[PDB]
Parts: sequence; structure tokens; C-alpha cells
Amino acid sequence: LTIHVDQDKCQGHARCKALAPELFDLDDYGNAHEKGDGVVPADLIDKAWLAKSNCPENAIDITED
Ligand code: F3S
Repeated sequence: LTIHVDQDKCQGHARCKALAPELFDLDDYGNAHEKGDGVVPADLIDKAWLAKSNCPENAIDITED
């Protein structure tokens, strides 16, 4: 599992960042992006799917391999 935020879809709700601070960083304009790895650790797999479910703009993709 990896995370991606589509920059064109992001409108900076910051829900992703409130749910999974560990997985997203916000730029100075409030837009989110995947952090370091992008790879989702075993303990954050659920917060990942939640952040994606919760984004109002459907801006988050999770890849599965
Ligand atoms: S709008 Fe952007 S800030 Fe997060 S909650 Fe969605 S990716």
C-alpha cells in the first residue's frame, strides 16, 4: 500500500491531515501530499483507508500491491 494526493483535486480540507498526521503533510497553501515513503505501515493501514474515504474532493488514491 502507497498513498497519493492528486493536487488538482485537493481543495485543502485538511481532513486527511487531521486523521493521519503520520501520512500527509500540508504545504503553505493548505494542500496535502504524501509524506516521505508514501508506503503505509501495518499500524496505519486503517487510517489510510479512512483518510481516503473522508476526503470531500476524492483527491486520495491508495495503490495496492
Ligand atoms: S481536500 Fe486535500 S487536504 Fe486532504 S482532505 Fe482532501 S486531500
